[PDB]
Amino acid sequence: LECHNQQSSQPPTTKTCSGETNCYKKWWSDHRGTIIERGCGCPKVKPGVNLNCCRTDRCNN
Repeated sequence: LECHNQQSSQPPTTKTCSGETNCYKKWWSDHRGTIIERGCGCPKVKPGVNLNCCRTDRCNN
């Protein structure tokens, strides 16, 4: 299973999930801009931050 590892508006990327079978996508706003952090797995984010987990390849794009 592949999950996007691209940050912010940066170039769309992907990475192989090891031991994981879900893709997560984190994104939030800041005084500097909207930060976006994606990767393999389904980690936990703090209050205010957005997170989306799915069981689809490059679903966390």
